[PDB]
Amino acid sequence: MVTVRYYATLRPITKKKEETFNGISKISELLERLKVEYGSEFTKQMYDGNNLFKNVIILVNGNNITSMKGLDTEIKDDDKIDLFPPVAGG
Repeated sequence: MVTVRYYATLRPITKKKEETFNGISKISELLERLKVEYGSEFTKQMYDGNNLFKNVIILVNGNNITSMKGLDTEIKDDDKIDLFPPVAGG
């Protein structure tokens, strides 16, 4: 299972609604699913051009997936993803 959080920045992008998903144990499907779930606006808002636009900082399982494998990063029911807004705000 995978859990994702959203702040006031992603509020209007996620309809202030958070939920968990089960089935796959990888970020590949997580990002691919969440990307379409909300749309490109979300992926771009939290990643415009393969990089943070404003300053969106999101960690995975308490460790940036970039450390080892991006979307190839494995995740378990225990793993948890948290999204953090930009130091500025939009």
